[PDB]
Amino acid sequence: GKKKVCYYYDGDIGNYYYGQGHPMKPHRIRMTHNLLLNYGLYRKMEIYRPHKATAEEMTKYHSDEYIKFLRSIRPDNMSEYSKQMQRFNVGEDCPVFDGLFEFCQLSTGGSVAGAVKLNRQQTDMAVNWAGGLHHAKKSEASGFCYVNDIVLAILELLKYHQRVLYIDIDIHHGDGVEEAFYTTDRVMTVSFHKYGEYFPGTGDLRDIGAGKGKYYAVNFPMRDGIDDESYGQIFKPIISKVMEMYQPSAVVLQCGADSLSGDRLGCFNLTVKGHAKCVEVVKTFNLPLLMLGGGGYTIRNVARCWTYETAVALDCEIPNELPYNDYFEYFGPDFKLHISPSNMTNQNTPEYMEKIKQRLFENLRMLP
Ligand SMILES: CCC(O)(O)CCCCC[C@H](NC(=O)[C@H]1CC12CCN(C)CC2)c1nc(-c2ccc3nc(C)ccc3c2)c[nH]1
Ligand SMILES: [Ca+2]
Ligand SMILES: [Ca+2]
Ligand SMILES: [Zn+2]
Repeated sequence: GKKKVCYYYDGDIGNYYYGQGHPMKPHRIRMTHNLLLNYGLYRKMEIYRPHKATAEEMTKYHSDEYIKFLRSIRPDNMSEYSKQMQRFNVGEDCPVFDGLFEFCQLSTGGSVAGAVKLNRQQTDMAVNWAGGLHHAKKSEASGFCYVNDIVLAILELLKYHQRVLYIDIDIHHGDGVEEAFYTTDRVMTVSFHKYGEYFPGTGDLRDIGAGKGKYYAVNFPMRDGIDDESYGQIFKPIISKVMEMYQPSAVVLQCGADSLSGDRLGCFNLTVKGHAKCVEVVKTFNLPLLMLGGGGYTIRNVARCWTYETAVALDCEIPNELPYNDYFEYFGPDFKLHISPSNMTNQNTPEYMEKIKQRLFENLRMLP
C-alpha cells in the first residue's frame, strides 16, 4: 500500500556554486524542491531540514586527514594547500568553492538522517535529492563528489540490517560505493552505466567483487542511446533476481538523472517515465528504501525527473501540465513535466542486452 515518505532538504543547498561553466549545479535541487512544492507534494510528505554532518560522522568512512583538509581549504587559502590538493584530487572536476565543506555537510546530513529514520522504523522511504555523490573515495575527491554520503548512509543502515542492496541508475559507474564494499557480502552493489571511453573507466561486466564480496558487486555495462524499452526489459528481471537471491532488508537507490535523454554529459535516451520505472520496480518489493540524487546536468530535466520520482514514492498522480513556479521559464517551450526521447540510435541491440543479462544471471546463481 501507500507508504510514509520523509524528505530531506536545506533551503541553502541551491546557493553552493561550483564555478562558471562547471556542469554540477546545486541550484537544480532548489528547482526540484520548488516544482514539487507547486505540485502540492508537500501535503503528503514529512519535510525535514538535515543537520550539518560533523567531520566525526564523515570519518566513519573517510580518512581523518582528508576530512581535515576539506574542513580547512577555502578559495582564499588554496595557495598554501597545493600539495594536499594534488593528493586529494581537488582540481578541475572537484574544485575548491566557497562553502564546500558546508555543502558536503548538508548532502551527507540528509543521507545519514534518512538512514537513521529508516533504522528506527519511522518511515518507509527517505528521500535526499542532495545526496548520491557516489564517486568520493576514502581519501580522495572524484567526479564532482567530495564526501561519499551513500557509503556513510549504508554504514548507518548496517547497524540494523544484515544485508543492504545498493542500486545505481546514474549514467556513470558507482565506483566509490562499489570500492567501499568490494570485499564484503553485507552490501550488494548493482550499477547500470555507460561503459567504454567514459568516466570513471570502471564497472566492467567482469568486476564482480573479491574475497567474501565475490559475486556481491554487479555491473551492467551499456553503450550510447539506451531507451525506456531496452532499459525496462533488463532492470526488473535483474532486480527481481537480485532480490530473490540476496534477500536484502534495506535498499538504497541512487537516482542520478544524467541517464535521461538530452543530458549535457550523458549519452543515454531515457525519458522521465523510463527512469521513474526503476523507482516503481524497487518500491514494489516493500523494503525500507533510501532514495538519493546524483548526476543530472540539464537542470530543467533533473527537476522534472526528481519531482516525478517523489510523486512515484508518494503514489500520487500529478498532471503533465507544469504548475506555475519560481523557475517556470526554465521549462519552456512546452512547460510540461514529461520529456520526449531523441532520434539517437540505440547502440544496445536487443541481443547485447539479453547476453549481458544472461552473464549477470550466471553470476547471481553463484550466491549462497
Ligand atoms: C554526481 C555523480 C556523477 O554524475 O556520476 C558525476 C560525473 C562526473 C564526471 C567527471 C568527468 N571527468 C573526467 O572525465 C576527467 C578526465 C577529466 C579530467 C578533468 N577534465 C575537466 C575533464 C576530463 C567529467 N568532467 C566533466 C567536466 C566538463 C566540463 C567542465 N567545465 C569546467 C569549467 C570545470 C569542470 C568540468 C568538468 C565532464 N565529465
Ligand atoms: Ca550507475
Ligand atoms: Ca559488495
Ligand atoms: Zn553521473
